[PDB]
Amino acid sequence: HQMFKKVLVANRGEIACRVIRACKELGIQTVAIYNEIESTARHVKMADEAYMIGVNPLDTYLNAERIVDLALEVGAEAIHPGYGFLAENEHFARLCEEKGITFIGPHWKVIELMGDKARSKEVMKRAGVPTVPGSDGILKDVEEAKRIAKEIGYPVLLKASAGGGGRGIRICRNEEELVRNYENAYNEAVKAFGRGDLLLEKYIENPKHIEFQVLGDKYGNVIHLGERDCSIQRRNQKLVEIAPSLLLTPEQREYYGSLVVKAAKEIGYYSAGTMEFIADEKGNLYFIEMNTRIQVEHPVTEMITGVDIVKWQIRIAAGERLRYSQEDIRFNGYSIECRINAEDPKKGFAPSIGTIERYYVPGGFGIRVEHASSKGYEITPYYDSLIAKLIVWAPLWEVAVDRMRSALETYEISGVKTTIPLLINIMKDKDFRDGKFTTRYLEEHPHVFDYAE
Amino acid sequence: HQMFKKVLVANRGEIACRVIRACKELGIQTVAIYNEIESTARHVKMADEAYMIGVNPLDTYLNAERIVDLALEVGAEAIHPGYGFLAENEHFARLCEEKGITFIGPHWKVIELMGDKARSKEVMKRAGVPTVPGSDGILKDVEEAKRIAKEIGYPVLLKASAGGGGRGIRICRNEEELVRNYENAYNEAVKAFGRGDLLLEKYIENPKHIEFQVLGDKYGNVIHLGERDCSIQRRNQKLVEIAPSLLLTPEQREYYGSLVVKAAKEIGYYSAGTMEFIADEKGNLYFIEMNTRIQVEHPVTEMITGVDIVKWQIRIAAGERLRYSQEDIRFNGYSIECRINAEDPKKGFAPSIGTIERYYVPGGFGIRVEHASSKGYEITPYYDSLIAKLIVWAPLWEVAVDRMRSALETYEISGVKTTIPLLINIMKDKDFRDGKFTTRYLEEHPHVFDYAE
Ligand SMILES: Nc1ncnc2c1ncn2[C@@H]1O[C@H](COP(=O)(O)OP(=O)(O)O)[C@@H](O)[C@H]1O
Ligand SMILES: Nc1ncnc2c1ncn2[C@@H]1O[C@H](COP(=O)(O)OP(=O)(O)O)[C@@H](O)[C@H]1O
Ligand SMILES: Nc1ncnc2c1ncn2[C@@H]1O[C@H](COP(=O)(O)OP(=O)(O)O)[C@@H](O)[C@H]1O
Ligand SMILES: Nc1ncnc2c1ncn2[C@@H]1O[C@H](COP(=O)(O)OP(=O)(O)O)[C@@H](O)[C@H]1O
Ligand SMILES: [Mg+2]
Ligand SMILES: [Mg+2]
Repeated sequence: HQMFKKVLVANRGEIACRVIRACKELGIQTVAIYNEIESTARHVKMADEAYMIGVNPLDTYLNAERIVDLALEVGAEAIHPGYGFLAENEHFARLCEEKGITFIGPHWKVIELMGDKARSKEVMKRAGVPTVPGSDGILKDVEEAKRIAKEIGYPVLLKASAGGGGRGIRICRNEEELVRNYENAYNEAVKAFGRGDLLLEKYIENPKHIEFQVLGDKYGNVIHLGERDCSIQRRNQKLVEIAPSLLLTPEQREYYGSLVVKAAKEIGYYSAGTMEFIADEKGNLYFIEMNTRIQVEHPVTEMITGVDIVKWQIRIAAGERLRYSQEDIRFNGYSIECRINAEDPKKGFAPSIGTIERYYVPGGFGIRVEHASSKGYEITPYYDSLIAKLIVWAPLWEVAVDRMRSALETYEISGVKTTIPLLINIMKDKDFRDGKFTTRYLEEHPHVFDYAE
Repeated sequence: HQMFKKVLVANRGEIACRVIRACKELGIQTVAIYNEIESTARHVKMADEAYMIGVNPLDTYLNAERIVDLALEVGAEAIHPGYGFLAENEHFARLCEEKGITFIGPHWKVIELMGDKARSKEVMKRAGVPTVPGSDGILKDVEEAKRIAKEIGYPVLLKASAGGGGRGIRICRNEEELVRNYENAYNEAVKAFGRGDLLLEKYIENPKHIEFQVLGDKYGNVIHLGERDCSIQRRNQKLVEIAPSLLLTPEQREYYGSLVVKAAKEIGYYSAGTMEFIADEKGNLYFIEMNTRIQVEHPVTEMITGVDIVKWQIRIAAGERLRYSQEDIRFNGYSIECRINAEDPKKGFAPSIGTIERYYVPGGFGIRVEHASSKGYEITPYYDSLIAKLIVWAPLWEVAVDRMRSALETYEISGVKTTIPLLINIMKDKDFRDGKFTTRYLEEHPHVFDYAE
């Protein structure tokens, strides 16, 4: 029914701007938060009011009690967490509810439930979703790992159960690599995610990363919005994403999409979320993780379905019914998203600290840009290296590639190194154009790293 | 029918970038031209090669012999003229033909035929198109004007028959005004178009400006892409354009659209062109002029139909067949374009000459930006004041207005005065939101000029 009067965006950069835009289109006043080093940030200038908080640049966005209190002081009725920072923090979501503030996301018990990677696999198994073979929970000790490895069969995978962003993932091809990499990844988790909890699963060979988008309202209406292929990756982090995948047929799209919809109804999911799968070389999908939040790559799904995911998050959070049924969801054409990161591909994607000098954003038919940058934007060590997301749409796959290549060739950024020259070479690459890429794509195509300056 | 290997773009600014992008997506090499004062122009950076020519800033783009000669010297097979400059210059289009260069546009004989408004009305009249009552042809002298005025009935409008861009037009509400305005519109047209000849037509009070987009191939297959409402104007030049119009029902859309197709086929039109109509209070359309070229506002039509008009221009000029029938052309949703000009609306829209300092381009779902600017872009007195075209799309009219208001509120440009604050107020105005605008809109809503600076 009634829309929020005021929403506080507990995030920064391009996802803050994305949420602020959806709010402005809905007529909601907005509140930004920022650290002193970002007094000139774009999200600060776009919001109707903005507040400088935190004792360091991360504490600005990670201090739940302070952010909830600021919400109350200024009269914000809801909080959008974006992605990262506190978006999948169940204590933050629960604190909002206790205080009368609507968290724009799923219910906090669902966040808690799906926040442990092992537990969410067990939940999805019981709901009928095929999952990657592995441990059924945390690993007690490395003896337990030595056993189960033998059970699943090498090569296996060690994964931080409280992990994210690609951190805490080490492959193990024998029990000698296992024990070493066990200490290697364990210490790495106590210090990185707060919990040393490691799980184990089968390493699937030459895999593709396939993920389904769900969207549900507070009245049990859940739909899926098709899938994305996010296989091109560095440090187990996505670089290029496409929708729909090229792998799946329309009939498999609807089948797997019905399974995730069924499972999301079972756990009582509403708002936006995504179920991530690994596709084996035979093309069978196994569930690995759920993100109970918007994802970076949500725009490619919006471009082929016509559905504004972030704006539906906010409407849903205010109690609006989801005005679609599944039969209404069509998958028109193809969309590609490239992450423009401030890092240097030829030096192992080392971050590129500095200041943007020249900056020209392309535009045109079928081009969308998600960004928060201008000349003078400083790349700092504190935050994700993402500068912009370039997104294109076309009716045919090959036109979408050509459109993306031509958009990247016109995207001028100087003062820091970026991924743009690498991405241009990927668009020119025969295999990519033919649809042949796994998660090992960069490893198997070293010539995409050959470019000038 | 092979595609061109190389195209020369005989233009600048946003339209040269728009054409260059279409060429890159098609795999065509591009050639830019520029004046020494614009050596940092974006169209020069985007092209594969660029040539500094001309003895002053306009001669760069208006010297037909030098441009055609350059195209021959570098092996360009085709020239795209954009809009303005030589795009409706029959001599340029015919010089291209004599030299074996393909002009991307309609045949030079149709350009010459429709280059005089009086003759164009007579041609449309004989083809079945309703026209504005007035003189049958050009006026021989003022003394003839007085006679035909009394016949048609005041109020009447004098117009330069060799006219474009809004110059040479005068409302006359009595014989005293007619005699004054004749000499003034005559002298203005001589200085402005080389030819002082005037026509007279009935002044339609409170009109809307409704225009139909046509697209034809060289094999006689002509379609229409519906209409646009371009009523919001200053100095008789468009500022805000929407598609479709809100005025016409789907049945009038196809009726008036069938008439323009029929007339286009009769004169053997191909490539892109536009037929402009005035609509009276009772909802009836009268033809006033044809533009035998792409127009500034073509993107709103691309957003509701999905047809890439510039890319089709280029394919048509190469001899491809048009891959559409009239039945394929759907009109999905609503699109609005706002011209972001470097001018001060509070001072009569006088051009604002200076250098862009702060510059941030908005992006998002349903937003397209056509622009050639960056920090340091210099607005010179020699060229049009257009900085950027902001285009939005939505399924419903009200969401399109909200989306445009929100995009405009986040478009940061400092260093020069622009139309952005005025445009924001139009989007907030109740009359505009309800569809109630005529070409008198800006004179009748002084409140849209109220804003802080
Ligand atoms: N079982 C697996 N087999 C092969 N590759 C995997 C497997 N599990 C994860 N990966 C790779 O690790 C990348 C990210 O793993 P994820 O489990 O999604 O960890 P994060 O929580 O850091 O996203 C995946 O995109 C995929 O490329
Ligand atoms: N569980 C998490 N806790 C904290 N930050 C996270 C978590 N998961 C992801 N992030 C951060 O969220 C941001 C984006 O996630 P990324 O993996 O880059 O794209 P996706 O939206 O596809 O997961 C990155 O900065 C990543 O490190
Ligand atoms: N007969 C008319 N009655 C009322 N307004 C007119 C009439 N003819 C032209 N106009 C107005 O003047 C504008 C300029 O008309 P046009 O003939 O299209 O001149 P230009 O060639 O400079 O476009 C039109 O958009 C419309 O606003
Ligand atoms: N017949 C013409 N001859 C020369 N320049 C023209 C002519 N018609 C329009 N122009 C110029 O072309 C450019 C854009 O045309 P405008 O009238 O601004 O939008 P549209 O494409 O709707 O005409 C402006 O600089 C205008 O002055
Ligand atoms: Mg993941
Ligand atoms: Mg006109």
